[PDB]
Amino acid sequence: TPPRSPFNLVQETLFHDPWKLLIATIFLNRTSGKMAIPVLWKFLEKYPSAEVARTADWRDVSELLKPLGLYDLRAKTIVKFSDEYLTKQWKYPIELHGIGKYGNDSYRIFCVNEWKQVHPEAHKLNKYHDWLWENH
DNA sequence: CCAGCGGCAG
DNA sequence: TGCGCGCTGG
Repeated sequence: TPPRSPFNLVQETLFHDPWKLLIATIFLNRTSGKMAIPVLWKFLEKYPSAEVARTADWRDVSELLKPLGLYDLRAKTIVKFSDEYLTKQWKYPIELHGIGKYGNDSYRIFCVNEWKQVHPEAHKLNKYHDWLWENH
């Protein structure tokens, strides 16, 4: 279980559900966290699981993502990612549609106990990881 | 009521 | 290469 930290990372609240944590990383991509977080709550209220998100009509998701931008791109990504999350045989989420380095590094630091094996590039994640190494 | 900025899949 | 908004700054 990740310890108490001076950091403001949405991953620290979402880590028990890998899917929600990964969805947050999709919301945060090329988007202001100020915008992305309140919209992520609206999304999670309507789609609280991959089970329902994979059955969603991406155009419904898109309408919700409108003020964040990349709404069609991210809506189609979310639906497809959610389907792969439950149906593909994955060990690391980098194998899944729409997930890259950011989501993968977040998963290995927060959902699994592999923070030592990770080289984060995201500014906050990198400082958080520096704090783990310092306080190990 | 300006306008630059910020990696995934195809 | 397309994707996109509003925040940010002044």
